[PDB]
Amino acid sequence: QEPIDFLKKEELKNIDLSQMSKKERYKIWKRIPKCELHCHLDLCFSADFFVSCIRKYNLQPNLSDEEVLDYYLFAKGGKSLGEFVEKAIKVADIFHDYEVIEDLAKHAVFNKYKEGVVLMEFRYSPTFVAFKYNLDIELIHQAIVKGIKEVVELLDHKIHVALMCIGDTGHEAANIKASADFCLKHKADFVGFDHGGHEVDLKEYKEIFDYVRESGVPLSVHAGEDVTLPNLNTLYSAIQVLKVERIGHGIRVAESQELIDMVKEKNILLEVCPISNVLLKNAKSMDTHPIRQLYDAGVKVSVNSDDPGMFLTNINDDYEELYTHLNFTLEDFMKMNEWALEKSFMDSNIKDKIKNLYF
Ligand SMILES: Nc1ncnc2c1ncn2[C@@H]1O[C@H](CO)[C@@H](O)[C@H]1O
Ligand SMILES: [Zn+2]
Repeated sequence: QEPIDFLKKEELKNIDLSQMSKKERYKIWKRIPKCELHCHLDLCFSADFFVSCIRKYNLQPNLSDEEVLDYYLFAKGGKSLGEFVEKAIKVADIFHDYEVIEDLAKHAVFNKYKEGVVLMEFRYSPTFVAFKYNLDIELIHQAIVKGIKEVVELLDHKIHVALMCIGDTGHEAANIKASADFCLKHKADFVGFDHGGHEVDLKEYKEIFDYVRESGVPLSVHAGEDVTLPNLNTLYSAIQVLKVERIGHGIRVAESQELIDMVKEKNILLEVCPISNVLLKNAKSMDTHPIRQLYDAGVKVSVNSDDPGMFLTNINDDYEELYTHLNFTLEDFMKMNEWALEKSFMDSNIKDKIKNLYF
């Protein structure tokens, strides 16, 4: 046996969530064999870990542990994606050296393991991690790969982890072209390529994304997250120009039957991040989160945590919210995780083993 007794498809009918306190429900969420496709490793940490970093480097001697969390993080949410991006820039204060980066990676993987994630695609932005202390992206990558390797080996590969590379917009020393070149340079370690930060229309980078994609690195980019944008151009470009296989967030797809039909026809999966959307005001409330409409419309959607460090949440919190506010069932969760497995960029030999073990 292992610590978590993962739920099997045959067992789901016997579980009566309606009986259960929140504590008891969380024991069930943990036992869902989760496949998570959208989590930013560089903003994936616990409160305790983050504060430990701030103390280690004596960055906030005049602030308390809780004042540190308020000053740096986004647990209470904010007005917009724009505000989130600015706050995340502050968090880079912790990217002091390669030891802390390795440790962040190790703890990020271990906590996902503890939470009952069996398949984990982590993504990170080399340029985002590098800018604050002018670090070497080669050594950042080395540290992250080492940290992940050491934990998955300790865990006897009971969690499978793959990495994606993010070229992003909205911090100093951001560079999409350089991020693409870096991704391809480290194609052996990266299973996919992303764009995050400010939501921009990525049509203007068509050439860079074509090159990455045609090199055999599939694309999943952030699009259809930011409700403040005056149209859905970013989604049309992601789908029609970038030819992405998945979309980060993509919740604004719900606002257009054309896009709904398009994503369905192209077998594109939307990597939905419920709590993120509510905290950034890209959904009015969890009660009105577009995932329900999208799921009912037949669109492939999966559940994701986005930035556990920024929101001081974990993946089981997103499951809790979907159950409580939108009446998602265990059967729904199982189906979505199997879609995530199918659409994962991980090696098919690995995915086949995970499918046979849990699904
Ligand atoms: N939900 C999100 N939407 C857009 N950008 C994000 C999101 N989460 C993290 N990022 C960005 O990803 C990078 C860190 O992985 C930073 O550019 C950060 O702003
Ligand atoms: Zn994201």
